[PDB]
Amino acid sequence: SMIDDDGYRPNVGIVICNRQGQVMWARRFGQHSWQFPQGGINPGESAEQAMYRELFEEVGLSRKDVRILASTRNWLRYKLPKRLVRKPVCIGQKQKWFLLQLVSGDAEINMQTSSTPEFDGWRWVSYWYPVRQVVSFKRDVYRRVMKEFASVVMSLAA
Ligand SMILES: [Mg+2]
Ligand SMILES: [Mg+2]
Repeated sequence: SMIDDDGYRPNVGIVICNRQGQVMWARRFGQHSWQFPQGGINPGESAEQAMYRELFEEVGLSRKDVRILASTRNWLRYKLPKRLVRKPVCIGQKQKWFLLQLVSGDAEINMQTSSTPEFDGWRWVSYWYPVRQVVSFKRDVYRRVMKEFASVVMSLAA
């Protein structure tokens, strides 16, 4: 997507949960680092539309396979380490986050449809596992996201 005048790229992130107090955790393509799905917002796209596009592209899912349970109100920002900053220059992402419950079967997820996948694949992890496990520069954002979505996911686990 197009970079704003502050160097931040508008971005959507996706936390997909089940009814067992678990969230979908995905392995970055060709790496041993893991994250939640995230993607850019195209010009003319709403955040929700961008979310469903990134859901289709890299998780293989339809609106019909999920239900939106929550979203974050404003932008959550992270800055890249100086080493990872590659005209115009992107220094980080400003993110809107969505909590989805997977209602279709696990077999509906397909992370291998792109010629260059974001992810190798995924597994279910315990709810709080992502906070300690994501790359450190995203940890502050992840902590806030997971805190905001906490009450909803724990209700399904009961
Ligand atoms: Mg992505
Ligand atoms: Mg993507």
